[PDB]
Amino acid sequence: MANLERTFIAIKPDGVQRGLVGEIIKRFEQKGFRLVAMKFLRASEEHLKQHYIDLKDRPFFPGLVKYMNSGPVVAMVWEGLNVVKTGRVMLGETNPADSKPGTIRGDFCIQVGRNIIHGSDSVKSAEKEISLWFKPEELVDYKSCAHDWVY
Amino acid sequence: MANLERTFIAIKPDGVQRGLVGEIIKRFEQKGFRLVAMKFLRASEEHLKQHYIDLKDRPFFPGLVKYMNSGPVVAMVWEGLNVVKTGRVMLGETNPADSKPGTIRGDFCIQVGRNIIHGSDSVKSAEKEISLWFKPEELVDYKSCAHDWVY
Amino acid sequence: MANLERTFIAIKPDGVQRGLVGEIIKRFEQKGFRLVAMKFLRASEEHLKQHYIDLKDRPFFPGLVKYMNSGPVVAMVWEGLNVVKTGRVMLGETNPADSKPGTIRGDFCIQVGRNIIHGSDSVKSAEKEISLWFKPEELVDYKSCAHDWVY
Amino acid sequence: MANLERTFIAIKPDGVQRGLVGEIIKRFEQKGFRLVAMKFLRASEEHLKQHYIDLKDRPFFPGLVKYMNSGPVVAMVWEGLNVVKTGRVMLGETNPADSKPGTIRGDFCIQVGRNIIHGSDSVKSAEKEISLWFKPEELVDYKSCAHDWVY
Amino acid sequence: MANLERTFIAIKPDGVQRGLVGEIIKRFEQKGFRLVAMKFLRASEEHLKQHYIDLKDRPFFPGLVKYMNSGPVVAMVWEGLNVVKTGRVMLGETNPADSKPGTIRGDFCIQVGRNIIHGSDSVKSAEKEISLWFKPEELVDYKSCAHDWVY
Amino acid sequence: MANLERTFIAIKPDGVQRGLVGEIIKRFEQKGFRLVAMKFLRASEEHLKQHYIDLKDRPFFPGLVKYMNSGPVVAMVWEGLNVVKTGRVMLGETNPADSKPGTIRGDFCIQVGRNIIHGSDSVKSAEKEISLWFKPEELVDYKSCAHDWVY
Repeated sequence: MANLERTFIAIKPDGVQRGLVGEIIKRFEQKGFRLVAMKFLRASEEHLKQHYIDLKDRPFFPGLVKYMNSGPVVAMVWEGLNVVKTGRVMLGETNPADSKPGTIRGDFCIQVGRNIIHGSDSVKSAEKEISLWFKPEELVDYKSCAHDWVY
Repeated sequence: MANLERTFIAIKPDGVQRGLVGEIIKRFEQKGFRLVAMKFLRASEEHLKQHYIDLKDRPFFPGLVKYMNSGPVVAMVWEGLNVVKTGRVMLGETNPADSKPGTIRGDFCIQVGRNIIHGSDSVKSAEKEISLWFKPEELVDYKSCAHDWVY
Repeated sequence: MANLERTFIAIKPDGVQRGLVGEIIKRFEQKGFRLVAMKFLRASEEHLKQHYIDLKDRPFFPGLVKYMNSGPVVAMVWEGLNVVKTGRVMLGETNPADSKPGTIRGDFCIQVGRNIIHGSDSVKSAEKEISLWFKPEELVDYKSCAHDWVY
Repeated sequence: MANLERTFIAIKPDGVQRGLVGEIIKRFEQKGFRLVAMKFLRASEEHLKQHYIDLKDRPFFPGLVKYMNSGPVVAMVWEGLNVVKTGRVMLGETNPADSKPGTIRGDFCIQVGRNIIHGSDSVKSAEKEISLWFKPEELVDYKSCAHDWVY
Repeated sequence: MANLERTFIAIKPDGVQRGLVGEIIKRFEQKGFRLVAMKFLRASEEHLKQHYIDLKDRPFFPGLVKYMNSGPVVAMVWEGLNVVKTGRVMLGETNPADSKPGTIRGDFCIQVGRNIIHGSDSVKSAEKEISLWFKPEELVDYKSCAHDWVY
Repeated sequence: MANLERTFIAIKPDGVQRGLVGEIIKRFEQKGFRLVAMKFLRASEEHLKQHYIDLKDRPFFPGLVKYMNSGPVVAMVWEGLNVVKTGRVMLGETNPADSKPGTIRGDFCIQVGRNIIHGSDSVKSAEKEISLWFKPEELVDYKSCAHDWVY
C-alpha cells in the first residue's frame, strides 16, 4: 501494494557494550531496508523521560531512565515497506524470554531489563520518536542501487 | 522412517542481483541436503510460461513471466528426507511479509513481488519442475561423505 | 525476577563429525549464557545406559547406546536465567522435522536419529545429568565481564 | 606500552550502497576497538573539499568531491592502542588491487575509485579529520566492559 | 583504468563434499565479481585430460584425472576488473601449506592433493578453460545493480 | 607427503571472557583439523608455572602466571598434517600488533598481554604441553567422515 514507511530503531547501552552494533545494522541491511539516519550519543535523562512519557507513571520509569543514560546508544531511522511491523518482528518480543531464535533479541539477549534494542511500536510512535531523536536535516534521502530488486 | 525425496529450488533474478546465491546454497548445505543438480541461466519467457501454466489464467501472469526473464536465475535440485516440505520451511512464507526471521525470505526480502527464491510446493510439482528445468543427465548421483551422520 | 539456572548441553557424535561444535558453542555465547564446564569424550555404553535409564525399556535403547558411543561427544554445562527452557528453544524440537529455521537442529539436521545435540528437559534432569557427566571440581565458577549488561 | 589513540574511519557512498556498514563496524568491534562517535550524513562538496585540501590540485580532486557527495557516508571515530596504524591494516591497501584477502577492501571491493572506506593515514591527520567531521560534544566517552580483557 | 576480465573458477570434488560451495560463491559475490555462468557436473576423465593437457606428461596426471572424476564439481565463470589475478589471490596459493589465512584455501584446506578449488592461472588459460567447460550460450549476460558502485 | 602431527591450542582467559571460543574452534574445524581432546578448566598457578618453565627467569613470569589463573581456559589438542606450523599461522603473530587480518589474533585482539590464545611453537613443545595438560585417556581417537576429502 500500500505504501512504504519509516521506523526508529535504537540500540541500547547493553547492545553497544556487548558489541552487537554491526550485527544489528547488518541484519536490517540484508533485509532490504534503508538507513535514513544514524547517530551515536548518550541520551540525557531529560531526553529519555520525553522518550518514555507514556511510562512516567510506571514503577520502573526512574530505573529505565537512569539505565538508558548509563551508556551511549545508536539511534537510527530505517525506511521500507512496513518497516515498523516487520522491524519489530526482526527484533523479537520485547521480553527476550519470548523472543524466538533467529531474531535479534532471541539470538543475543536474556532479560527484559537488558533487551539490547528498541523498535517503534507503531507508525504514530515512529514519527514521534524520529522527531524526538532526529533533526529533519539528519534524515538523508538517497536511493539504494538494489531498490528495484527489493520492490 | 518413510523415504527421502528431492525438490526444485530456484533463485530468482533479484536473489542473484542482490548477491544471495552463496547464502542460500550454504543454508541448504549446512542442513544436510545434497545438491543433485545446479545451473545458471536466464529462463526464456516461453520456458517460464510452462513453469507457470497453473497461473496462466491469473492477472499477474504476464508480469510474472516478464519478471523471471529480466535476469538470470540459479536452478537447483536438492535431495533429502522431506526436502520439499522442510525446504519450503527454510524458504519461509511465499509472502516475505509472513516469513519468519531465520528463514531465507524472512532474512533477505520484503515484498512478495521480489521474494528472491522459489521452492516446489509438493513432490508432484517437484518432479514436474525438475523435468521442465533439468535434463536427466544433469542430475548428478554421488554420496555425501557425512551421509551416515545425517541419516 | 526469579533465579538463574544451569543446564547440560551435549553435542552428539554426528554434531562433532559434521563440524558444528564452534557454531553450537558460539550460539550459546552470543545469547549471554556462560560456560560452566566443558569436556570432550567418547561416552562408554555403560555411562550412556545410565544417562538413558528412563528409556532402557524402549526398542531404540540398545541402538541409542551403540549410537552415542560411536563417536566422541562434547559435554557442557551452561548457566543463565532459565537456561534449561531457553536452551531447548535454541536447540529446536528434538525431532529435526519440527525444529524451526533459526534453531540449531532447524539449521543443521534432518533426522531424529541424527539430531546432533542434547539439552536437559528440566532442571531436575539437568542437575542429574550434570552430576552423571561432570565431577564437582570440573564446574568452573567465574564471572562474565558483561554480566551486568545481560542482567 | 606506549599510549592508546583515536582514528577517523569513514564508510564511503559505495560501501553504504552495497550494504557493508554492519560488516565494517562489526570488524572493528570484534578487534577490541571502541566506537567513540558515529554519524550518518551526505558530506557537502564544501566539507569534502576541506577534507581533501591536500589534494585540491590533483587531476581527480573535482571527481573525488562530486563522488563523495553522491551518497551518504558513515563517519566514525574509533579508539584503541594504535588505532590509526592497525585500523588502516584492517582496511587494506588504499588500492583494492593490493589489498590482501582478509581485509575490508581485500574482501569487499575491486577498484581504487570505489574503495568503500577511508582510514586516517596518521595521528596528525586523524585529529584533523576528527575535528573537521565531528563536534567535540559528539565524541562519547564510556568504558567498554571488556576493556581489562583487551588491555 | 585498463579493462575488465573473466575467469574460470572450479570447485573440486572435495570442496563440494565438504560443503564449501556456498562459502566460496559468497566470497566472490561480496567482492563485486559477477557470475557469468555456473554448472554442477562430474567431469569425465576424457574432459579432464583435456583440461590437464599441459600436465599429461607429469607423474601425478593419472591420479589427478581419477581424482577430479571421483565426484561432481561446480564450474563457474566470474567477470570483473582483473578477475584472474585477484581471483587467484582470493584462492590462495595452490599449495594450501602456503595459502595465507583469509583465503579460501588458507581457511578451508590442508593438503595440495585436496586443495578444494581451481582458478585460471592467466587470461589466456581462462579463455581456454571457459571454452572447454562452457558452451557459449551458457555465459549469461546481465548487469549487476551495484555495478556503478563497484566501478 | 611426510606425516600428520598434533598440537596444543589453549584459549586464554580473555578469549573465553570475550566469547571467542566458538569462533576459534569453528576455524580449526573448517580448516580440516580434528579435535583430539578438549577441556575447560582454571589452570592453577602451579600447573601454569610448569607450562611456563622456560620463562621462569623472565620479568613477566609472575604476572603471566597470575594472569592465566585469573579465569578459565579451554585446552585442546588438534590433529592434522603440520598442525603445529599451520595452527600458529592461523593464530597469527604472538604479538597482536603484527598479526595479520584474517588470523585469530589479527581479527580479535590488540595487546600482547591479552592475546586471547596459545599454540605450540614446535612438535617437541606440542607433545610436552599435551602431556602436561592432558591425560592420555583424554585424547580421543576417531575418524573424521571427510578425512579422505582433506587428505
